[PDB]
Amino acid sequence: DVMEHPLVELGVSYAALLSVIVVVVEYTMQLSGEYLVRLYLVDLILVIILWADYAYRAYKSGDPAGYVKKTLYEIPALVPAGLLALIEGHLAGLGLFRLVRLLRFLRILLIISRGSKFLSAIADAADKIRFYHLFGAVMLTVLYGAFAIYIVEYPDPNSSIKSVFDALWWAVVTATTVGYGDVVPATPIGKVIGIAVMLTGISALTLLIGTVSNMFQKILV
Amino acid sequence: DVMEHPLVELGVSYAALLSVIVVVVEYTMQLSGEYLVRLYLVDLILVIILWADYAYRAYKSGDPAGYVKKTLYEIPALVPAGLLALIEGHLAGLGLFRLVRLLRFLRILLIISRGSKFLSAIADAADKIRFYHLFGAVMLTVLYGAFAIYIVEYPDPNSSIKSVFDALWWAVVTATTVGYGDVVPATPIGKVIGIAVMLTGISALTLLIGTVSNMFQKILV
Amino acid sequence: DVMEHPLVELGVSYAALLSVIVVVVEYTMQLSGEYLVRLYLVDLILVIILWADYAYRAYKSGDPAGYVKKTLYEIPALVPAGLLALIEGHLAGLGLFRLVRLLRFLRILLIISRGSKFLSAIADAADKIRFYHLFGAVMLTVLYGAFAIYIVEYPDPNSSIKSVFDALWWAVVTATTVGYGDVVPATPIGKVIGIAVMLTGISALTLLIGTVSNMFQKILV
Amino acid sequence: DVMEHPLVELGVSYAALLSVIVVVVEYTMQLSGEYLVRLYLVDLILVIILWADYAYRAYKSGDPAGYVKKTLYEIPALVPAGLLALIEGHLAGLGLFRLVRLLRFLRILLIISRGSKFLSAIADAADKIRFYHLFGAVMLTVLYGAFAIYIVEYPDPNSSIKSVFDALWWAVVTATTVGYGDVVPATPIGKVIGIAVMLTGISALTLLIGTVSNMFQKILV
Repeated sequence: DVMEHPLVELGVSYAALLSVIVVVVEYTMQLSGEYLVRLYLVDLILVIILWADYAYRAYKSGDPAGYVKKTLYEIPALVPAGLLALIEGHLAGLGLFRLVRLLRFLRILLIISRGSKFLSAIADAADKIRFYHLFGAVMLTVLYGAFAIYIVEYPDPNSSIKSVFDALWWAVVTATTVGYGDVVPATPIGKVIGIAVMLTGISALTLLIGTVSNMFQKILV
Repeated sequence: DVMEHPLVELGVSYAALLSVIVVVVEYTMQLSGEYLVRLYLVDLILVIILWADYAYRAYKSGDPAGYVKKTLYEIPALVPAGLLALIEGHLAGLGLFRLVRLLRFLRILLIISRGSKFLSAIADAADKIRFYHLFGAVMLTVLYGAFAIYIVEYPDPNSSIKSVFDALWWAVVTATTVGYGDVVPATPIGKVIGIAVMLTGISALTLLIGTVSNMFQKILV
Repeated sequence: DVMEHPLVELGVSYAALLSVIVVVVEYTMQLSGEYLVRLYLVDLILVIILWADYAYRAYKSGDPAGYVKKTLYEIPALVPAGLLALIEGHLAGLGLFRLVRLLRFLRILLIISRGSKFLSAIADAADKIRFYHLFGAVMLTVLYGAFAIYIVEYPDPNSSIKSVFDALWWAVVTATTVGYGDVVPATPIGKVIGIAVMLTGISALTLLIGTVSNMFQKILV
Repeated sequence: DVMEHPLVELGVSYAALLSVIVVVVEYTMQLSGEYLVRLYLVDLILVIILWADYAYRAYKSGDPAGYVKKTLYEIPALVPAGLLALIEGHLAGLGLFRLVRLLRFLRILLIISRGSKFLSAIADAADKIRFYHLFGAVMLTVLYGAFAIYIVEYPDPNSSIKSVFDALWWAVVTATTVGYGDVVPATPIGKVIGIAVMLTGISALTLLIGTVSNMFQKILV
């Protein structure tokens, strides 16, 4: 009786995407420390989910020593930026330029690690059983991308989307292929996730068409 | 020869949704009394429909005493706010703070009552016979949501949609998935009903696709 | 070897719709006489098509005296406003108020006549043979509505669409369900024809879906 | 082992469309010489592809003397404007008005030549084997039109789209039938290619619907 429901690997893919989101977060412009470390808070939240999923990777014991070793390949993902940047500030208090460059290379390594973890999660999700389950899965991906746009922009200045729930607004707008126009990312990676959510609303529409053909052949009954 | 046509339970669902609309209406910002009591007028109009539907619930006689008793559960819905707020003003003339709080709790109870009545109407509509009847039913829901947006915004200030028929305009815009952009709720619950009308235009599109497959298999003939 | 191609009754429906357009034209605000009589020119153009179609109604001879009599019911349609308003100005030079009111009633009668002629043309088009012919017919209706929006707005002031080809632009925008937003009628009957073109682009989309199912069952081959 | 993959004739159609694009480029307003000759650079790039494709037309030898002769009909396409306009400037240094008119007629001839080459490439693409290959082909046409809008506007002033990747942005917007509204050609031939990309996103949607029916009949399995 553990986390193995379809919704489980759903949340798995979700957390992987969110780790990619944190990756995006790490490199950024010069930002306000308050919302910066707020993002850090959300990132530590996600590292908790990292703990959970990588725990489920093993059987909660160390006897899978081989996967433990492969976990070492992907434990850089589990490494938290909240701690990394703080130790960075400590070193700055010490005065270690080359060590700061070393930590930057470490940041890039963690980046690539979380990206590969994303690859893994997306593959396993692609190997899910029920394509009827897509009914939920799509909406799930949708609200996810909503949260993700929120992440990237809610602290981002001059976005005009600084309020929260409006994330859901513009999101469903997109998923519904509206384009009300008063709200849009207007930032490069914002528009990247825009590509994401656009193909997403596409897929949603497609699922709707599939449900249409379903209801057709069934109103035949 | 009574009200039992499919259009009847249609108007039933319609009135239930509109009661939810009035519920929304009750709590609001500080508003102009004129349009406020205009909303009250429309609400009394709807209470007339409440009278009609709850009359049809019984056989116009009191022998269904059990449903009469269950009507007592849902007669708070039939209670009019036009009268409630006026008796509230009377009590204010009297100076009864705690009694005003009591009437506020009464308002919340009426809220929940009308919500449950909505639940009932939506279930019974979900148990309707002809899914071909959806052809009309969708357009009906559409023009309804049009009227509802009108309700929430036509008196609402700075909406830029203060004119009437423009309700129909933005509505069909949505149902047609246009998003002309010059017109949008820009209010929280306005955007909520926006979610509503958006999934609604979605459903409309879906019905259109179903008609497409129909016309396809029939041009095969 | 006369005008009996499907494209013929196509242009028939087209001219009927355009007569309705002229009807719209007649009543209007106080307008610039130049573009006013330019509309009059286009209207006389259409009355030529009225001559053509009502000629085709008979066999170019008067032996169909009964349809000649029924043509008298619908010859008010053939009556030109270019001549009517000019005789109106003549009477104004004479000073005949009540006769001007009489001519206004005459205008209303011509209105209703052209409306019924529209009814006839639309019925006969509804009785067309090939629903494959819809492939063209839809695009035809589309470019028509384009021209019609042009009619109503190109002279209409402050529309921001005073340029010509932009009619085609906003039209295809609609038919493609774009809503670029920089261009919109912003006038009551403009938005009416907007409803028209919106359901039109809907129908276009539907035809596209039908072609989709066609190409599907044929790529099966 | 030569260029004969489906992607090959894909790039063929692509280069033909781009030659049409250069044709558009040639006649234009008075423009900044820097971006002007930048367009010239891209055009010489395309003339290299002209060399490649017309080489593949023969077997890299002159024994197909007949097609060599027909290549003479279409070698004006291979003629570069980068060289033509430069020789034009040389003649201007000489003072040869009538010869400049002659070169203008030559420009028109090259125009028509590249147009016919486009006709040829589009026909041969229409005779492609796999309509499953459309899955890629559509996206390919899409990103092409993206690049093309970029060509026509990125140097074009006051477009508000002077930045590069935003080409991809507005493109996918269109292909996804969004219309975010902050970005649009607002130029005549810009809107022409807009028609192009609009019917293109239409076709994309249609392909998506086909994939929908596919996934439907396969989830039946």
